[PDB]
Amino acid sequence: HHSGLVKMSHPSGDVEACMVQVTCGSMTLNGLWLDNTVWCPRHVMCPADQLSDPNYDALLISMTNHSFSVQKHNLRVVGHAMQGTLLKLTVDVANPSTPAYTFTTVKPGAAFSVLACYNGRPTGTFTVVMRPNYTIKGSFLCGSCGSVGYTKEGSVINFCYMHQMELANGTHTGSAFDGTMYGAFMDKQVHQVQLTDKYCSVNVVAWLYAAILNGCAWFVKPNRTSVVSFNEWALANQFTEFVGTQSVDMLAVKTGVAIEQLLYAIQQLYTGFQGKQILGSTMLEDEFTPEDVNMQIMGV
Amino acid sequence: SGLVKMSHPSGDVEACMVQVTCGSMTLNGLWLDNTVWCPRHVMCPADQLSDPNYDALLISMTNHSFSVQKHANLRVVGHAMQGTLLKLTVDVANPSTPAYTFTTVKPGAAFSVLACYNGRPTGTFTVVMRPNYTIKGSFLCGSCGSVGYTKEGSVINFCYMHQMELANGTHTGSAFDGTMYGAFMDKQVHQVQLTDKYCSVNVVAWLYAAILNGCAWFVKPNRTSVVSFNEWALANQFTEFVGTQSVDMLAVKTGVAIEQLLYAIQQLYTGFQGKQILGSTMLEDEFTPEDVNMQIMGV
Ligand SMILES: *[C@H](O)[C@H](C[C@@H]1CCNC1=O)NC(=O)[C@H](CC(C)C)NC(=O)OCC1CCC(F)(F)CC1
Ligand SMILES: *[C@H](O)[C@H](C[C@@H]1CCNC1=O)NC(=O)[C@H](CC(C)C)NC(=O)OCC1CCC(F)(F)CC1
Repeated sequence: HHSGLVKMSHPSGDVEACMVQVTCGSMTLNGLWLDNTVWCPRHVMCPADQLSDPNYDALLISMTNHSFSVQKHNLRVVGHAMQGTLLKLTVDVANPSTPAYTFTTVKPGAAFSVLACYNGRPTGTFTVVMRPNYTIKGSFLCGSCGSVGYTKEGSVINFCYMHQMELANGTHTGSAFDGTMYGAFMDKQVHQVQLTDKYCSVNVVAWLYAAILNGCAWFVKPNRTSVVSFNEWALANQFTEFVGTQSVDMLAVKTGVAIEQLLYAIQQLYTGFQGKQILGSTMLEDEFTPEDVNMQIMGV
Repeated sequence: SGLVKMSHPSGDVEACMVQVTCGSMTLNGLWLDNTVWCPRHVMCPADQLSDPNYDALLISMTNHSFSVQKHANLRVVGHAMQGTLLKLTVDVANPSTPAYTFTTVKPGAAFSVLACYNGRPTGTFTVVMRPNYTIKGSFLCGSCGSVGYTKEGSVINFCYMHQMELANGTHTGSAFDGTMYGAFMDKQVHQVQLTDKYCSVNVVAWLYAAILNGCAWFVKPNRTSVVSFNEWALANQFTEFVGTQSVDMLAVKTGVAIEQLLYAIQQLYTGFQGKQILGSTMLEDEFTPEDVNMQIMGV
């Protein structure tokens, strides 16, 4: 029985209609056009010269509205401001296809969709999980900066990521729309070290519930570890603190298996499945959220 | 690794999705110009679903028997049946119709799916048409009429319309010429599904991806020719390998010949013996040569 658990993205049409190309002097990258505002990474101001230590405050003061051109794929720039690692440009036409939206900062273990773009043209979409060291996997080439990540609630888009960087191990990071870089990385072309990754406990738990729902509950036992005992165990064993949610509780009702029983299962499975499989895997999986499992397996 | 399950942006296709209702049944349709395509079992009452007479159902229908709703409503002015699909004609041409073709895909080909419910796009993912003509993905009740598609240039190729779930939880559907992949039938009955196989050309692509990422411990000078590997594939659950320009480009860039990777595959099939390739301990066959070119090179 194939599970039905797949990496699934939100439809990107609403976001595709907001993607533009932003150019400053020699550099070009993507931006997000919402109403009369265009968002993009501030390193579009940096010339290839000074990328290893740009003075962004200095670059900004050196700019005029005429320093920027936004091309859609006719937008005069009439304002420019900097917000953390982002530019907040103002243009004289409101995007007619602006969706309803909010901004959020995702937390580790949450998933979102990314629309990868090059020169203002959407080219691909995929789903990522914000890792406990605040990097993401995904696929991003040169020219992808300014690609955006988002979730959907209703037909409301929650914008949460704007792409900035590749890290040393090949993972990626970017800004939230308040200007802050996920993981405190600097938007400078300087070697930087990401922290060690961990297993997202709550996603692992959702995945075992997915397993149970699929008729694989061989790992379930009456044994229970409390959330508190687990969370102390987790410090020493490369797991995140478990945090319960309504979404997880609904999987426990549906299956009749308590979160504490799966916390115990994780302590045992973490040393290996000992020859057994779960959902065709020999390792614990943590890139499926409880929402994914409710939505994809129970249509909730 | 840099190699991920990546779908085509779905906006061009969202604009074409509608809901089609016929009596009790409701599902999704595809609205292109003055035509709305949908699975013909929208005509079947729940009761008669195990062996419908689609020919008799269609003659009993009038144009008012189909209701079509966008998320406006669209007046049906013609109805016809093409294999397992209905071809409805509506009096409004979809003003956001993309340039499109209807090409049937072959095993090993990957395409994007836009999963919809009651005419509303709700998710997108990428699947591989397996050698037994099934796909995986995620399809719940209400998902029939969801479409699979690729985009080459400005042109969308529509290649799949969702019809059913098999007993093992895989899925299958129609091409837009009205044929069902794998000649499954659009009847609610247990059906014999052929045995799966590894898609050899996709395994080669993935090995090239490994090479491109600095993981080449498995490459030897030894070679196995295409014809020899294909005789072996018959006995070991692999598809015939057929090269393409896209694979040739991976060979050019890495300097590793196809034939070296076919030898490697014959040896890696018995076990990696404690090694990993791109984080994996089994052969991966769900990424195409085109995927590897695009995601690791930009072609
Ligand atoms: C913008 O399009 C581009 C996207 C990356 C290119 C390859 N993959 C990408 O995601 N962003 C950059 O090139 C940044 C620009 C700086 C001003 C932030 N730099 C960068 O991505 O590479 C330098 C890395 C090297 C690895 C590291 F971990 F050490 C950190 C710096
Ligand atoms: C249309 O929305 C629906 C989609 C499936 C519902 C569950 N997952 C799906 O992808 N398709 C159907 O309901 C078909 C209708 C027929 C007229 C084709 N039937 C179906 O998919 O389920 C019945 C299967 C169950 C397993 C089996 F081996 F017995 C074969 C029949």
